[PDB]
Amino acid sequence: AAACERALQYKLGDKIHGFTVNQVTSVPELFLTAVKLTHDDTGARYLHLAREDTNNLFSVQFRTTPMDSTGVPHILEHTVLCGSQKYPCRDPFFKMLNRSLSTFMNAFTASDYTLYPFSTQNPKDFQNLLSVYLDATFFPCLRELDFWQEGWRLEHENPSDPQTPLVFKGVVFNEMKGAFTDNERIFSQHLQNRLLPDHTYSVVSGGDPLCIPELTWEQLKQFHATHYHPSNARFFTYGNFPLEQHLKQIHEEALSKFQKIEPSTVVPAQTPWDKPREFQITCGPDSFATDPSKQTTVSVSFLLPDITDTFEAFTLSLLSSLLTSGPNSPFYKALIESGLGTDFSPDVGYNGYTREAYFSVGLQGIVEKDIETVRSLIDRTIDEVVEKGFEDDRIEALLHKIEIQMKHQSTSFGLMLTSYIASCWNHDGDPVELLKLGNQLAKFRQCLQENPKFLQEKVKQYFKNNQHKLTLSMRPDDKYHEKQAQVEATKLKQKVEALSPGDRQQIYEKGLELRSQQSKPQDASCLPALKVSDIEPTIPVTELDVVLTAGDIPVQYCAQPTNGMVYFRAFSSLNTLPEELRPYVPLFCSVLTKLGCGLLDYREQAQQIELKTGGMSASPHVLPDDSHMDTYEQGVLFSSLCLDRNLPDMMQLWSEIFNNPCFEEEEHFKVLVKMTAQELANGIPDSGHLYASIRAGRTLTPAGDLQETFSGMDQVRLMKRIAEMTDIKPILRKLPRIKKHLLNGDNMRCSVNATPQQMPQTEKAVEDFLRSIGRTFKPWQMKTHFLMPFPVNYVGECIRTVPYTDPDHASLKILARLMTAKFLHTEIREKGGAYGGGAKLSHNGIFTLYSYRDPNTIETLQSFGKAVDWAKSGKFTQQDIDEAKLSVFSTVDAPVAPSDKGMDHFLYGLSDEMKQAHREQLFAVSHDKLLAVSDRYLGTGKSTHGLAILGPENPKIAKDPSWIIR
Repeated sequence: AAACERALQYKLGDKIHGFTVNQVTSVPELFLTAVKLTHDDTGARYLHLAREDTNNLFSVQFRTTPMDSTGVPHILEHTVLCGSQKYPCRDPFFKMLNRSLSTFMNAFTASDYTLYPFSTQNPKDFQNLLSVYLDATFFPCLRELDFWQEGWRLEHENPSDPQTPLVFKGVVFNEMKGAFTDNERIFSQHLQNRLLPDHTYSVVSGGDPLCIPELTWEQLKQFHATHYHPSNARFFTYGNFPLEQHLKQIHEEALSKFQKIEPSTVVPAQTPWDKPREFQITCGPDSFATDPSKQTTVSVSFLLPDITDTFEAFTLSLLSSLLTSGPNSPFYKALIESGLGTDFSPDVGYNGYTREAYFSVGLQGIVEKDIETVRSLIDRTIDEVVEKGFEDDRIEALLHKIEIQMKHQSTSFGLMLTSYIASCWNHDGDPVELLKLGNQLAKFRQCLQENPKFLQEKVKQYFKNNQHKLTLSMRPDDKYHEKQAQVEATKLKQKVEALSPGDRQQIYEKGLELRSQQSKPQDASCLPALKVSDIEPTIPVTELDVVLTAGDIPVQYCAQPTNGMVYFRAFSSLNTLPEELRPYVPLFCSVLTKLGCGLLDYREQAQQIELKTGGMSASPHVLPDDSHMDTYEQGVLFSSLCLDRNLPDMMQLWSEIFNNPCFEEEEHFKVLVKMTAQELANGIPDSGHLYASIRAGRTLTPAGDLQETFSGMDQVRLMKRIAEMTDIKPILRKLPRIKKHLLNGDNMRCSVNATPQQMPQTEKAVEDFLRSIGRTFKPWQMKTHFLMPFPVNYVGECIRTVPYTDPDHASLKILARLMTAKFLHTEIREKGGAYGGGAKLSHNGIFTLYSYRDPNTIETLQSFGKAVDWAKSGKFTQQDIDEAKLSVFSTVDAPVAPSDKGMDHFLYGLSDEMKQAHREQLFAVSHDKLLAVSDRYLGTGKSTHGLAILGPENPKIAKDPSWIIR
């Protein structure tokens, strides 16, 4: 009845559709049985992980070893998703994204391999996506004009005017422009290139913008014919679906059409250096920093063995975690608390993506005069670790942390396994040996108990006696990007001058045909698709029981197969808090569990947290009510995790944090605030559309204003202001004031997710913890421009609509997904040139339009206006509504892990009755209701708009009196 029981029936030497069973291993700590097959005729390798998890995942892996910095596997990865032989239609990937019930569908290109994974829960959907993926990777139409669109091409500044000069355009070209505006990517790339300068790791695999136009269409076709051959492929599947169906599809669709080749693609070993080296590089000065003399980053890197010998890599990874993770690590005490820098260097710790892994440590944010100081600190610190070793409590904490990651149940487990074995498997390693974590832990414990200086000899061998050291420093130059502009313009002129007028007319005519390709709406009916009849009408009910305890705290217990894990959550309201202290509540949540409690200093507190729990965190949440736009819930979520046996210790930790938090530890507090502020400044681009949509919605609902206070740009500006204060004491006095309003049991509710066998002891520990603790808005329009020194823009427009329980809400959600799939995607992405762009509908009722990395600004809002006119126009078919329903049900029915089932009832108070009502409204939504809601809410002048833009200077915006610039 189970998956691993039938999977254990595969005997060695069995022939199944051209494959041969080579190895079957039971992995009891992961509740799975691994099966390794190879195709006899082609030599393709297959690893199947059978586990009773309904979220089945497929992935295929190709070894791509580039020998130049042209970016050929990255552009080829983009090009294979544009069309294949059996499905000649345009863009099969994104079209199947709206014709499937997938939960994830993407592709990855690492430094030396490319990986194409997908996951879904429906077996027919699995067969459909498997056919589209096999066909996309192995038989693409590799049309040259698609290569001109996705890769690089010459194009006029106005594509219709052949007398303006030609400039470079391309998707990957601007991807690499954005790769080398990032200082961290320059540092990481140059570090990897300098440490392994012999072979494929010495080049920029993503593409050097000055070396990208050397790639021709014929070179791309040869690269595809050489590397995307099934003899150079690794196939991987995970889940409970029958293996035989997969093998029948793989054989009958792809592998039968090829014959055996011998890939000459093995990456040779790096020859060890005789002497350490130093290199100096330069980057672009960051504008978020305020001091220019404190912008130097320095690192020291060590070469470690190969990933093939699994054991030694596991050992050195544990050693690297012991050396750099947490305030009890030697390097934290030596570097962070020295006050020389601001944070660790990039790629800090163990980096096992290359063939030979490497260790890195260093600082960023130092003054250039302190480079030799840092190098001496690292040398002296290594000497102290050699002489003193590690204490046993930290080793136990590390082994307990790895045990927790082994037992924890995620929703994307198969994705974690394929990413965790891809690197070892890529270099002819045994992927099954990485799965047996219990065996390696046992051997590690034995190796420590037999030799007390085991870790001391390992740090000695790989740090004190390893001559393969790389010291690399990076300091910015104020004129770097003008040099960059000069060299790209020089290659531009060098390539444009050699073109004849007939060549230029060929470029112009291809440009007009390309623009038509980007404009003409095409048919995608040759792709397979699911119907609404395959969507389940009702969901299985989730069982809860609320027990009032001690003497009025509601506690929600949900029996779940969590595999010996207990997840405890508590949510405390903020309704009694004075309004002056609201903006410092994220800071309060971010430092509360890191400063010490009772008789424990911050080092001992961090040791206890890492030794007993899986992590304890606090974060502010604003939970809107579902039936009133002007009603909301504000609060703080305390969340923790522990193994079954360490539960009373965890609740004792929570009691000590609730009754005696250490608000007097000032030195470590200054470190934490400067680190949090630096992290917030580094994360602006990846969440730029999030910050823009949150700013645009501040003036529409009270909940929006509070969400801007807790997590908007206000929080970043506040964190920077606090991080620039020289005297931190007036900020530190605010923390007891918040503590006396939050850490009590007056307005509290709790949740527990655990196995039913553990439940009475858990009920006792929580009931023991609860006894141990103390006892009309009118929206108005606003336009905001953050003048940011960015090369791309982030635009957000918010529209006020109905809440969740309103019958029009489900129709609005369908309309939002419809507009995203059939208008905004083509216009903003293909035509506009943005990396991401669409429309979303939130639970509170804010209809948000967003753009991500958009080179335009005014045209984006104008395309939003043309999009709402399109939605009112009704120019969409019934099949488009079917695709929108499919995508929405692909989103709302995404799998939930045992640790958050059910979280919606605990946080937002939506019952199963409410979810079923909204599900039947999503079923009953029709074309006329979509027209009705489009003319009632999204139309111009019917509701209040809000706009916000993060991006570079726009002179026309500066002359607009209706805009406020911040």
